[PDB]
Amino acid sequence: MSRRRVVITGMGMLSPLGLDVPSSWEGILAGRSGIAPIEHMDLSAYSTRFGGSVKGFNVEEYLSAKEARKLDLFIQYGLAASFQAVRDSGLEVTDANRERIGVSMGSGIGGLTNIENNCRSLFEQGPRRISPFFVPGSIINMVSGFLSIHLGLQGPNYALTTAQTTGTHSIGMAARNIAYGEADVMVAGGSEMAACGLGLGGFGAARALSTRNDEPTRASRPWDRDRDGFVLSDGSGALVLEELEHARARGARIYAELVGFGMSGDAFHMTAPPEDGAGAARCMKNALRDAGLDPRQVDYINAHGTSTPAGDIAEIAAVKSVFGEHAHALSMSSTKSMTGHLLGAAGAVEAIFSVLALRDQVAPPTINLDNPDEGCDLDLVAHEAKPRKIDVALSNSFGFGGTNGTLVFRRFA
Amino acid sequence: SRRRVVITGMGMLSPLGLDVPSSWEGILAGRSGIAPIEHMDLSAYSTRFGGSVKGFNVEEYLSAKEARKLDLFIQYGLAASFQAVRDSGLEVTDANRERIGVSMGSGIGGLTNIENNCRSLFEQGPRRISPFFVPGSIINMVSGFLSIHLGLQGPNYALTTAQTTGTHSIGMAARNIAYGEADVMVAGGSEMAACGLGLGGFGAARALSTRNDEPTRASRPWDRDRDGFVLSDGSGALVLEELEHARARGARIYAELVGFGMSGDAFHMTAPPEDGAGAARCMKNALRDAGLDPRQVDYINAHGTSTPAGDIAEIAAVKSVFGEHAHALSMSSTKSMTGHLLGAAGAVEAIFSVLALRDQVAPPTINLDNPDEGCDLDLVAHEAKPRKIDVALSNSFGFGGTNGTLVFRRFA
Ligand SMILES: COc1ccc(C(=O)O)cc1NC(C)=O
Ligand SMILES: COc1ccc(C(=O)O)cc1NC(C)=O
Repeated sequence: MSRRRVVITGMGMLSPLGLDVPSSWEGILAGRSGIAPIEHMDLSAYSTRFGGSVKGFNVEEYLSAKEARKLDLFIQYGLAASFQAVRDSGLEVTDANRERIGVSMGSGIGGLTNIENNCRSLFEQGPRRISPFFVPGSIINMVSGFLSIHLGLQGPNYALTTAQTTGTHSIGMAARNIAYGEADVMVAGGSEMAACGLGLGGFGAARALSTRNDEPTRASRPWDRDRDGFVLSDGSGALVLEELEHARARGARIYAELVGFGMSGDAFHMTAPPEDGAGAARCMKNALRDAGLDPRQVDYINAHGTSTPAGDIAEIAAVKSVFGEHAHALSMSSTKSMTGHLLGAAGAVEAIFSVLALRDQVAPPTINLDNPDEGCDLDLVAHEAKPRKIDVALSNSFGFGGTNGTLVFRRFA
Repeated sequence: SRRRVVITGMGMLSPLGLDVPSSWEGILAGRSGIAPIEHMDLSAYSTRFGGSVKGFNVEEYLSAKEARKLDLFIQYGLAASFQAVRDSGLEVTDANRERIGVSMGSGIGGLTNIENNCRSLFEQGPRRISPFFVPGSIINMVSGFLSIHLGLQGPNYALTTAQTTGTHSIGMAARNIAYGEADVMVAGGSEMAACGLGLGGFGAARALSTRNDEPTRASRPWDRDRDGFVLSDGSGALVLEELEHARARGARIYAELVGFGMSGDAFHMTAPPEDGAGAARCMKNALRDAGLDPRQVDYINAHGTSTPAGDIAEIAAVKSVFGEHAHALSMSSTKSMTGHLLGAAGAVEAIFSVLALRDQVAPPTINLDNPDEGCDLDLVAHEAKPRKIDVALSNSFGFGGTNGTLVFRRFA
């Protein structure tokens, strides 16, 4: 069948700013920080002792305590966001459509907490103390697996793992499944909970994390002169993607249309982008061509914008290269300024922020942008939300391995 | 409407060999790759054997320094990928590098590296975690390192669908090409889950054969004495290529990838429905995708893991999809010889399905001494069977009820 149009009919989230989308979005537009000293473990030996935790999450709003005890937090978070998105869509799963509804919920590293805890059991006690649920409760594809089991989804069932690009790729490839007729509805996005010893210690050993322990809410400062690495955050984003005529037929509320998806590889370096952002540029131009757009139609870019020295300026270079003089008319912000870096879920929550930027015609701020670095001379929406016309919003993710993804969303009549 | 996709190169590490021809020579000889695990102390574990990759030399592929940055599963995935590209004869240029991508996945990923780094963390604190822990353990680093090494700028991703990973990776890469998003993709999977956590975790679930006294007899798909799967290591990669692109450069074509199916069971986390309803839907989706009648299938490479419920559910599914024809096709499980490579099982079994087409021979199901009740199909017991094969199907099923089927055809 011919390439079908794809719209967003349902969204769900857990973030450091809230336990759902409206709470998170209120935080985003008020310039609130989700970052705080981490409370759930003793980090005295760590060079980074803060991050974006999901605060007051109650898994018993979604699942029995008995089922939840078997699941890594990243699965709990992905199911919470997925259940919220499906309820938000209004979609009724039936025998007539269950084969046409799939799931692609990814993660950058999955059940690292559970693996850490089972490793402790293995090393201190022995293999007879490993949980029987260790494998199905830890491996990445089990957000998609448990969601299909709980809702009866018999469509394509899979998981992407493209590091910090996961959520963006998960949504774009799910959109491709619908576009090509493999599904009519997909639940897509990502979830992450890497806030354990191995996560904080592992990113710390790479010197990838901000060490601004004295001022955690000021640590995430994309494009600021004094940025010193990303802020590790937890949570999940899920969207219901639906073929347009399917959405119209059932009277679905449509938030936006997903018109463009771009992928590329930097083919440069395992953990750094090229300074010129050539890979980001190729990815954005792929996405824009896919969407059949004039680059001047882009009003808002939700940047990857992780608050790394090399990453932030490569993304400015890429936006300058793709958009030329128009780079000075669009608004570009990093919501990671507020949320920190949700890794495999970053692209999922940022896709939702991009859709809400279209719904509410507002560019979220880049908070903490006190001293824009050399060359950082675009409208980066410093400090405060900017009400403006937004017809087309782009969301960028880049990942270790030089894997790049871009989603293009537009207002739907 | 869509472009045709062919296989122009293959690469493999398995418990039967360090490349495709050595592995395939074992497959057709009925050789087992299973033995007691040597690389760790398994005294406290209920399973002490599995399929190790024997004699792998990463320095054929990477510098020692680069290899020290990567988990074994990434090393294995890169080995198979570099073999597959070399086997294809593909030349990457400035003219085509944005049209060549990679989808290499893993089921469990960097469990060995996570174990080693956790040992350091618990014994000495976080100052002893490797700087390369994150980039050297994450599942997308096969695709990432491969794209950096060869200058591939096309679609760069990784799938992770547990034991379905290799099958899904290959199919979704085939879709990328079919629909014009790439002209060449390197696809498949890798796995090295023989650490404490892999044998311990699958063992805690009572998923593994505990036949420690006879490791080469443990993997016995459809046999009445089967008692769970055998955990194996390795990798498979295929070069998938748009047909016009392959012809233009005079590529050697092994087979055409004509059909890909996916389905969810939506049933249970670790058990299929008894009637294999999800496997049936998946195989039908694959045959509808290919425009084939079930009667055109000659060979099925089963998922066939040697579990009680899983092996029977796959027989039920084949009987439902193929009706009378179920008794005319040949179906075997190469896991009888290789064990279960988890995320790489679908990748190596795709390659074995492609070679069944090249060589007109159904690989055996070894150890099938006493077929269980209802296991009355042609399961190619004990010995390789020369036979006509125009169409071969390869099934994978995974935790979460995630299913994949690939359909390959002789290319004329
Ligand atoms: C390819 O490079 C990267 C990809 C992703 C991230 C991230 O934190 O999301 C960071 C990097 N690297 C730098 C130095 O920013
Ligand atoms: C949906 O259930 C499964 C999926 C995959 C496997 C496997 O070993 O690859 C095993 C099972 N389950 C049983 C008991 O065979």
